Amino acid sequence: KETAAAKFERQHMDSSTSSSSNYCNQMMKSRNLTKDRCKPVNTFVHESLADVQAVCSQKNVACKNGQTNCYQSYSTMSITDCRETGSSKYPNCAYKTTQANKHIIVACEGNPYVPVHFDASV
Repeated sequence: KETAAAKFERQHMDSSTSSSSNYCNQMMKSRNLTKDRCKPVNTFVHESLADVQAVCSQKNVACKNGQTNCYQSYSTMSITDCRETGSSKYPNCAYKTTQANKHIIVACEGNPYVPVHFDASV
């Protein structure tokens, strides 16, 4: 069985990189996000696990749903936004790769306190 922390890593972590217009389509599948349906939008953080995990001890901010356990990062991080195009229909999911440098906001919980949800990027 997969955990909240392990799922976040699976869905939003890609430290191996730091790309091409192929990225999203290739990543969204190899991460099993297009399994039972094409996920409308996702985000991959090209930073180290430690860097992302340290956000849980950074700027405490309100989550988009009202909860109080969200944290925003002091520094901007290298990320990638994947948006589902118009020429996209399951099982053939098409995503628009878009790189950027923005602060990230995540939901943290547990013992140890680690990110279990990616809330937004500002």
